[PDB]
Amino acid sequence: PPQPRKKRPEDFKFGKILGEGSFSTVVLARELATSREYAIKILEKRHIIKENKVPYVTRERDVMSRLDHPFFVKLYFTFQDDEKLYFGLSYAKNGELLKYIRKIGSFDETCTRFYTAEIVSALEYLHGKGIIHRDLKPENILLNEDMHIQITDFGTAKVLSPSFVGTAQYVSPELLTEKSACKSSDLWALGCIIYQLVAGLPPFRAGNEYLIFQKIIKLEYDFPEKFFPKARDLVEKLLVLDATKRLGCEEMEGYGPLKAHPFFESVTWENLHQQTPPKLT
Ligand SMILES: COc1ccc2nc(-c3ccn[nH]3)[nH]c2c1
Repeated sequence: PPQPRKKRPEDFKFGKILGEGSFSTVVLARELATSREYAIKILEKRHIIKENKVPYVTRERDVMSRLDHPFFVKLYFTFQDDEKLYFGLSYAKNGELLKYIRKIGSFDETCTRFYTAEIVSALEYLHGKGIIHRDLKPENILLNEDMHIQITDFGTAKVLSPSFVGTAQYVSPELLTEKSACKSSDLWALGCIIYQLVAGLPPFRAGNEYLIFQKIIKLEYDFPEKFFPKARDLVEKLLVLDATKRLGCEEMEGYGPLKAHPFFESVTWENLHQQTPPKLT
């Protein structure tokens, strides 16, 4: 089937910078012919080559192409000039989730349940496709116009066949003990995010990267008294040192028992994207 002739930088009115990575920068752009707002990720080839990140960029482009679900940022086009790589991404109008965490303090039982369910529904999909995020954090979970999640940053994503260490606060213990990640890394990360939604802060916190890692392996963290009981139980079934005993993994019989947890008693999994998100306090 004949696809539209490659896009060019000149087809856009580039605007404000939205994000700044080490290898990339994300710019808000408006397609002139169509009036559309894309989040264009700009990567400089020389730097990618120099810093030996070609397989990283390849993987990213390949993984985003494989994704087709409403809780994920979509890839529309890719084009390149003499010095840069451009990725045409979906523009989440309301930005990062961390913005809403920091802005309202911490989430109520209804909000924590709805966004947790959206993240679970998203991971069930991603894992269904045998893809692992490897760096799931509130900085990577964005909010669209509708206030529904849109997961991004697939640079570090890994496609399983039959390495990289993410953000310190969300690193699972096994990553510090064998340098090996699986579906269970993403479930440990989810355990942190939930703790972060209820208590307004990540679970493991310390003066530097070393003390954080020390806390993670020792499993040194504690629930504030003002924490929902049902959410507390869920967080304890996820922040488990034994990677094979995390609620949601294949050893634990997958996503069935996770979605089945009392903290999601009222959640209707089958149509979250169609549901009207609760008002953020
Ligand atoms: C509230 O303003 C913002 C701030 C940062 C943003 N980053 C994206 C984005 C990245 C990839 N897709 N969308 N949209 C944003 C909106």
